[PDB]
Amino acid sequence: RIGKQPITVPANVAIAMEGQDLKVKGPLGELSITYPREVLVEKQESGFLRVRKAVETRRANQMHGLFRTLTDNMVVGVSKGFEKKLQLVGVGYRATVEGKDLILSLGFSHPVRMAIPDELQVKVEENTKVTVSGRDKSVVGQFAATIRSWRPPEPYKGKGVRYVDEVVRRKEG
RNA sequence: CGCUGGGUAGCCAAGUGCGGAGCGGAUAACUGCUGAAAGCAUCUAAGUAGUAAGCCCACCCCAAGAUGAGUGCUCUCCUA
Repeated sequence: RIGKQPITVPANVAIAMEGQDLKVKGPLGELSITYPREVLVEKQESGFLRVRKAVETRRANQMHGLFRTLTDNMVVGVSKGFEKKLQLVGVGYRATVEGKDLILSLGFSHPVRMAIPDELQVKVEENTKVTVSGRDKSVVGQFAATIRSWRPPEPYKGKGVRYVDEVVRRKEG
């Protein structure tokens, strides 16, 4: 299952294990997550962490696999980083950068002046598609959903803000 | 007011001014972000984001008999 899998820690990724807390030190940030009340972690003198249950119960079997893949997202998050590939479908849906902010002409009256945070490096390499880059997957997903929460792709319109190779329902009439 | 014609100050509107503000807080329905119990998944079981004329606060007034009777400033207790 999920919970029995060694944490693949790559090179130049320092593991810091503290009292009820994980402090990872990757080259692209230091993510910090408090341990659950029923999960105690063990290490075998290398780049392989193993979270372990502390009590025979159901909730430790919830946060065992949950906390397992969350620490996987910690180590892979601070080592390589996660990127989302949004795409503005259609004509006039242009997206560009204002230094600290990001502006989205989406067919409204005024283009949306949505502020990117400091932890995410976004890039517009072509005027439609926007690569939201970041360390942690949850912030990339929340801000990518926040940009997505203005114009979802309508089926008859066939034209909105969708991310790459995700199947979208379309209709003929 | 004998019946009429006008009218100051009052009162009144039909007249004249003003109000109904909030990237303030938490939510209901819903859309989600990572995401496990069934190595696939799923808005949730951990955490968390947008958001209702609805709830609360802010808004105007009364208001410590709020007996839980508040707080601050100031005055006065003399003669045998």
